[PDB]
Amino acid sequence: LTRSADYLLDNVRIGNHRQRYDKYRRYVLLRSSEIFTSLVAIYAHIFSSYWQHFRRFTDQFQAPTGVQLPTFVARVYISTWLHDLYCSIREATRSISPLAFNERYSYELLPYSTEYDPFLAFLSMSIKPTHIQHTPENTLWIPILCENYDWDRNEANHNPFGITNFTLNSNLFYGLLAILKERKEFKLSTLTTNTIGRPCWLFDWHDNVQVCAWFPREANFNSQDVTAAYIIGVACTPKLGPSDDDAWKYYASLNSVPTFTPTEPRLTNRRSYGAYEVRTRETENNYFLPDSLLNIIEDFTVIRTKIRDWYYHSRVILELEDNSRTAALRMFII
Amino acid sequence: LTRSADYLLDNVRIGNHRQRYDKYRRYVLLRSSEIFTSLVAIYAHIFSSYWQHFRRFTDQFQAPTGVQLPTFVARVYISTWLHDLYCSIREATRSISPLAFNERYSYELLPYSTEYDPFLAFLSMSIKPTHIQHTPENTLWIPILCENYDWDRNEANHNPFGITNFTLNSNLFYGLLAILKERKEFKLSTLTTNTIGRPCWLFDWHDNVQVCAWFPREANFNSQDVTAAYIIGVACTPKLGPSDDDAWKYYASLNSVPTFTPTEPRLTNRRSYGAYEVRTRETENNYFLPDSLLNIIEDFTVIRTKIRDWYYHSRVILELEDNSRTAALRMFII
Amino acid sequence: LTRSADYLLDNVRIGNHRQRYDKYRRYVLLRSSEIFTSLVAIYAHIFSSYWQHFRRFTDQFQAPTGVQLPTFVARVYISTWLHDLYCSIREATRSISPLAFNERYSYELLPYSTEYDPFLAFLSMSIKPTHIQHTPENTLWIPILCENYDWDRNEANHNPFGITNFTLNSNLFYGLLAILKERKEFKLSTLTTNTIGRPCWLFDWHDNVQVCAWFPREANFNSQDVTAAYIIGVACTPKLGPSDDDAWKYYASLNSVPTFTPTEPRLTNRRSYGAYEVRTRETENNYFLPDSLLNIIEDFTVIRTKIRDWYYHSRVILELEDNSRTAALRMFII
Amino acid sequence: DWDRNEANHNPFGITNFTLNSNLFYGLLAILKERKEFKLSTLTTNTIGRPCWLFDWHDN
Amino acid sequence: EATRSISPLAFNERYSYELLPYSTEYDPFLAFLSMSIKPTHIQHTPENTLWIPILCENY
Repeated sequence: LTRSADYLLDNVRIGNHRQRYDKYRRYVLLRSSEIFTSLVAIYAHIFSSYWQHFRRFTDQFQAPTGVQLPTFVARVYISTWLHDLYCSIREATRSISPLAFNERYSYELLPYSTEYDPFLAFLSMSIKPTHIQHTPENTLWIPILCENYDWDRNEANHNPFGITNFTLNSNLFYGLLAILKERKEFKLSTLTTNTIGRPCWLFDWHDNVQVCAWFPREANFNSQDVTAAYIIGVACTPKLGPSDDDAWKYYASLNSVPTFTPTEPRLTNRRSYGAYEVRTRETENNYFLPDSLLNIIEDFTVIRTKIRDWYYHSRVILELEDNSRTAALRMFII
Repeated sequence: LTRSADYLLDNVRIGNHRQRYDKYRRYVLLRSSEIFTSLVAIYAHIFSSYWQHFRRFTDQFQAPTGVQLPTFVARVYISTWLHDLYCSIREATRSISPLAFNERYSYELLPYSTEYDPFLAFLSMSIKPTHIQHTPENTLWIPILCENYDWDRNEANHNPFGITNFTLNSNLFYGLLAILKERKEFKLSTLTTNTIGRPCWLFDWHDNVQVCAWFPREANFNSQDVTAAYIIGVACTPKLGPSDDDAWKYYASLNSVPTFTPTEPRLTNRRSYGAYEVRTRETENNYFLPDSLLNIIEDFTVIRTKIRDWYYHSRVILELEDNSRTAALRMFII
Repeated sequence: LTRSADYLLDNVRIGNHRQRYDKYRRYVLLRSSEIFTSLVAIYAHIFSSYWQHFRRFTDQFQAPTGVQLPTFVARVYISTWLHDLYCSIREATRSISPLAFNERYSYELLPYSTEYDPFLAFLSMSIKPTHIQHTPENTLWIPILCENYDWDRNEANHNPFGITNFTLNSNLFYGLLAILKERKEFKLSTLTTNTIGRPCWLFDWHDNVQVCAWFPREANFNSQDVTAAYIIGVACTPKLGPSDDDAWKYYASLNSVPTFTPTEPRLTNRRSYGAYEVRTRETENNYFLPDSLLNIIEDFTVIRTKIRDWYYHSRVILELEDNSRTAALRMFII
Repeated sequence: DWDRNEANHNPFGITNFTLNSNLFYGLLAILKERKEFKLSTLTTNTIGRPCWLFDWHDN
Repeated sequence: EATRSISPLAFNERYSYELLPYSTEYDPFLAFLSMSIKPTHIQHTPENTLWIPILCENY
């Protein structure tokens, strides 16, 4: 049947057409406030179990209000790492997708370090513009640290993102790096200069520990990424996976039944399925009606439309007509 | 710049798309009445210069009213050749374009001869479904002998086309073939079994000897086809070439100026040109008006639209957007 | 059938006749201001991607208005390239078609630069007296930047063509050329001194993305010209392809039905076809009747004529007489 | 008396002077393809010959 | 002709009018100033300059 397929490919009848190019850019806004908190919390623990090695250097600095010195040192460390992560993503988007550079990462920062611990170096390597394959849309997800930044040059006042306890301190940072360098307990890693990251930061986090992948495991991730997502015990992005929405139910007041994972009945039927599924419910407290529906009630002293957007991986048949069908059949059965 | 082109071809941005397949079928109605007359006239001349060899065999038959015996013999010869040409085209369209077989050539005839003179054999080889390349539409022209046929089995009454002096005669034909076979003056040729013809029959014939090709000479014809069209001193098909139509001019009565090949002025400008051009004029004697225009005159006691159909060889750019432009430029200048 | 062909060719009976010579010169006016804006917009982004090398160089200049500085740099760059493109077309017309040199390109200018980025050095090579083969007219198209050229010697106010934001700045241009030369990310190629261009600037740009080639792909273009047409994301010339239009429809009030892709009922049947077709519809909402129907209705309170210009690739038969037909048949079948 | 529109172009004062690029280039193609007509390229020399300087007298 | 290969802008603004020279031979000194009075280049001054000699403003 390959002769018939070549006939249908020379005359351009069948194909592999797509409306969207291969590494289609998508901005996704990072948390950077939950990540910061959890990273500070998990690094203060590693700092306090080795505090004899940092106690004499950090006696010159003072923690702001009631912060313990390990927590303050971890805050400075993580704030500097985030500062440099901005620059990592900026220099990664300059090369690939130069338009996201121009419209999201035009402002230039200089990085404070080229050397962090192995895990922060891994996260620097991973939170670049990740490439996701075999989903309906071949995509390049680009992390956005903030929609607006509020730059300024004062180092002790710089808070380029909306993080509460973001603290930059050069003396502390470089003394701390020197300590980590000379202590044989602690490892350090040079930040790589790759341009495509890993999907460690892209999983969907639900109410339980129900963290789930909306992309295939083959060609995307390899469970070192699941480990990197595990160490950051919070969601890194909003929920990006598909869902099979039901129809809205209406109630007069707050008299709705509780949500049943025992599967209270959904109005419509099911259309799309996954190997793993999470069922949620979205309540809306103050919804009056569509204003056209209000007009209808007033005229009462019904027609209903809905736009469906089907999305696919490609378009396989481009031009169909019975002459080509008959030819491609004849060249197979005669 | 080939890297940028491969980038624009993997992401399907540029291409070679066409809405019509490669050997697109087109029925064109043959004359078959002018061809018959001119072929009879040019074969009666070759028969009368060798009449000593046909005089004793043809004394048993009688020409109908006032026809000379060479003309009658040529009529029988050409009528049988046309009968067999029907079958040639039918068996050619069976294989390629089996749908034109089903809808134009379903009726089965049996051919009388597999052997004609070299020129009628050449014409049998040439008036099959010709393939024309490098015109805007890659086409397969299929000759139609008649729109309706009026079959019947009586051999002496069979006139499967609308030809006046179409005469079938088996005894005459086979004696004549035997004579042509044993006379060393006359050659005979076995009809080939090809399926694609030659464009000998497809040229456009104008008022003068202005016979002109609406297709390139390279890959189409080679001046043996011009010779075969020359020997048939009439048009084989209607005029199939393109023309740059002007706007209509209006006159009250027949007071129009004569047509000037000295180029009386045309209303609109020119859009399309050829290396050869023939200018004609189309008079229409009884044209009242569009009925909407008559309604407008009555309402008088203006808006004008026109559908333009642009036709091309292919579609070269399929999906354009500035991200791909910038990428394909960056990968050439950086 | 070659002896008869040779005999008909020794006499001027048949041949390959055309009314236009081989590279028939046709002037075609470039857009020159849509191209300008498209190129400025595509190059401002490239410059902004590496703006850390132009932010100090451009501190000496001031942008005319709210136009950003990368757009200013790109505008000066593209204006200089257009200025030099005039000169490159001028030197190409000197070796090919000296008549175009005498009528359209007599004014002498030396180019600002002989080095440009690989893309503008590619369009410099392409936008030239290009040659199109295997279309009805064998044409050499000559690009025209402007009809009247409005020259000037003071290069601050110099705007030869009628481009809006055209700006010549030798200080800016030569500083920018030094920057592009010393930088390792920017590459510069010298302009090639060829005479014949490429069809990268002649495709027809239609409604949505429908860019379509009105000429064969064989011997004309090779998908690198489609890439150059792609990076210039606009039309370079007006519509030059064939069109099969029908009669005019008339309307009293603006009740004109919108041009439906459902294929609004065309009046006349189609004559010429292509592999790819685009259907449009032009309007004239105040058209006055052509002074003849006005006469007719005035003496009321019609004869129609039309000039057709049938264009062809060649004329194949030059002189048709019965004696040569019979001689060509006789040397074939005897 | 120069001119750029080569239809009305008559630089010198010749009476029946006519420039036609269509005619000229078609005729050049004819003379080139025909085997009886020969065409030579113009030589780029500087000094000419006296073929145009003799004195033409009565008979 | 020197401004044509170096700084075509000086050719466009100041040296567009075409003249052919009377001579290509002069005594060794005027053939030296011919070689010298040209678009000269000066280095290691605050401005790296190409000076273009102008015989007259309006010609």
